[PDB]
Amino acid sequence: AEKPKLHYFNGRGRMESTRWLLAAAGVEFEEKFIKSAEDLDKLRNDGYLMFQQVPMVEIDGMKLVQTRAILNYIASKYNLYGKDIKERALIDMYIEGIADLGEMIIMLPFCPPEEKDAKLALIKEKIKNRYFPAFEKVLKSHGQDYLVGNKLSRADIHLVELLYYVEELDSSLISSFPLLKALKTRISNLPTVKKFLQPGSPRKPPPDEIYVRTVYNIF
Amino acid sequence: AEKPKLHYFNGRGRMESTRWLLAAAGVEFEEKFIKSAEDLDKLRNDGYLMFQQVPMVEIDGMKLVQTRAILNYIASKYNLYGKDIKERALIDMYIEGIADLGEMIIMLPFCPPEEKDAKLALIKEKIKNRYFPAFEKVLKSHGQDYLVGNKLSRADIHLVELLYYVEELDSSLISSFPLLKALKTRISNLPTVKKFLQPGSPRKPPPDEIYVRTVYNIFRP
Ligand SMILES: CCCCC[C@@H](O)[C@H](CCO)SC[C@H](NC(=O)CC[C@H](N)C(=O)O)C(=O)NCC(=O)O
Ligand SMILES: CCCCC[C@@H](O)[C@H](CCO)SC[C@H](NC(=O)CC[C@H](N)C(=O)O)C(=O)NCC(=O)O
Repeated sequence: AEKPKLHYFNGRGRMESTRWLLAAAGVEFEEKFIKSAEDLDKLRNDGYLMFQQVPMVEIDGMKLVQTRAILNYIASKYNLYGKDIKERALIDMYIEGIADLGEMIIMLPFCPPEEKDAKLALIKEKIKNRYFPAFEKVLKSHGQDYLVGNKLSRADIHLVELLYYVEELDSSLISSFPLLKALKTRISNLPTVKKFLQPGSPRKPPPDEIYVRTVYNIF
Repeated sequence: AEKPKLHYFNGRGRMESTRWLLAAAGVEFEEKFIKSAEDLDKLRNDGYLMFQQVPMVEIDGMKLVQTRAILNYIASKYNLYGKDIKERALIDMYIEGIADLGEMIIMLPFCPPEEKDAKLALIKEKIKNRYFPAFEKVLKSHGQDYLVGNKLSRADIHLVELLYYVEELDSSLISSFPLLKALKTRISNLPTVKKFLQPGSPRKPPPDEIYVRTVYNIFRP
């Protein structure tokens, strides 16, 4: 077949987790960047977008929208979705906690300027008091190098992706969390991810002033 | 061994689609309702809520939190998740569209009133202009009884659950969507679903104000 093709803005938002997972699985993909309202509306009007939204990924002859469906397909295709129904329960429960947190980080650059610090202090507090404790607790309990099933899954992938973003927000958050740190290093050391973490990869930077109003100059 | 046990408020919210899906799967379940902040703190303190949130469903020895984790497990356990990876992808695409709308419906009672008008307009707009046309098209695309793979999946149950909510909201929205009506009727007349739709089932009423103040009082005493 073809390379998976990613339709999105040139930036992180809702496509980034997929860029990570495909690169983490060692899958070359191509990107067709949505640069204007007109790129979006051509996709909408050509019938590529079931709910009129992106992300969309053309992969194995399907036009897949919705981040979770995109990810679930990719996870399952490349065996990063565990080996049984109980591992997937654990994995889903984990990655849904991550996606809740991660959702707040995606929306942060869109709330009104005057609300930004409030939300950031809220996020930070949720990191320190809810999400990091929960994930440390998981690694602490079983002692293993991976979150689930003692081998690599999408949950380690999505978790570390998020540890990077949290490092960007404030780097003292992971400090009381030894095992989160350790996980970040080990997974960052995997050939596929190491590669994706180097300069020139399809990995995207934080949202900046350009990307933010670009995104508005559509909605 | 035992029946699944649902730990939620006494009402729809984030637990309702699990009630439909287990019902649709023909699975009897018990419900333990959270009435007070104390009930919530007992669950948290027992270490039973991984993110300190509910829904929580005790099922097959596990304590599952996160709606989608719960639903995927049930879905997969009772063969309501399609037969292969590509079917799963259509099911997920379809139900995440439903989830997006459902999220707006779930939050709508905890708006300030100044926001409630617009929010309610937005919900109708999207039902009319995005979601119903999207699923109608799918049904037209293949002419079959079911959304995916021509057998009952979780996608028909979540979508029909939605059609019941849109009817309560405004019964004229579905009028221009004959294929959506047809599905609603056929799914409602499957034994497990028929049973759940009858009066006196665990199916829950629309949120009212006793529900809204119950939830406020539990999280903000
Ligand atoms: C608040 C200002 C704009 C914010 C837009 C953000 O949602 C994101 C921008 C950052 O990348 S992404 C663009 C959006 N997509 C979705 O919301 C998909 C959600 C689905 N649940 C998913 O996970 O796939 C979009 O295409 N919107 C057209 C529209 O709604 O008509
Ligand atoms: C003050 C107003 C409260 C509104 C709460 C609403 O979100 C919902 C009400 C619908 O009945 S439900 C209670 C909420 N649960 C989740 O948000 C789970 C989300 C997860 N992504 C899921 O899908 O499972 C909750 O437990 N909140 C405590 C907290 O997070 O600390």
